[PDB]
Amino acid sequence: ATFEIVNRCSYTVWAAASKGDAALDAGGRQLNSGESWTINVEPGTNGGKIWARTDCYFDDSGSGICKTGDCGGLLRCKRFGRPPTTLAEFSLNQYGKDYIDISNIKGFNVPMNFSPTTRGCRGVRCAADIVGQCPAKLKAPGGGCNDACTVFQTSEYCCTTGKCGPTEYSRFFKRLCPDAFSYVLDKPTTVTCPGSSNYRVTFCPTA
Repeated sequence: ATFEIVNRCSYTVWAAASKGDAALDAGGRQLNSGESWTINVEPGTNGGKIWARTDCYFDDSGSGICKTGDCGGLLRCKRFGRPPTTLAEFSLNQYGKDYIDISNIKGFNVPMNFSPTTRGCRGVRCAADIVGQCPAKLKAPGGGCNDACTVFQTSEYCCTTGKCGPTEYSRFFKRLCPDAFSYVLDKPTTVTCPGSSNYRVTFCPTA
């Protein structure tokens, strides 16, 4: 499956793609304002994620750090990134269908649109100014808006017992972005697409 990653932000971002225990395609790459990077993800990929990283510095070997979404200090991500990270999430070819969503469960750093480039389903988007409107206690000094689990580490925010409800903090993310997961047990906003669909992830979609 092809995923065209486009940076419409006025600032540079370092795209990342991983399934948690391995990179997807090259795993990561710099995207200056306006640049597009197309990656290929193997059919059947389960639990894949794509996100943007901001304010990164990498040496010649591809090692360094980013203020948001850092994945073990590597340019080419092999693991998931450090919150806050707005997440484009997908599981492909799961019993004949593709499943996609956007999640704020791990916080929000950059606005995003995640849409199919093929027929059969609709896209999802979270492009509100969550960082600007972020509740004081969730603001990340390093940049972005942290999710409450990251900040407070409680069973309720992290849904560790599998029994949690919405919270004042999750409701904030849900208010700004109704179409993205605001907490673990949020009413699903996952979209079902035809198996083997192709997609486009656009950072800063409304610009």
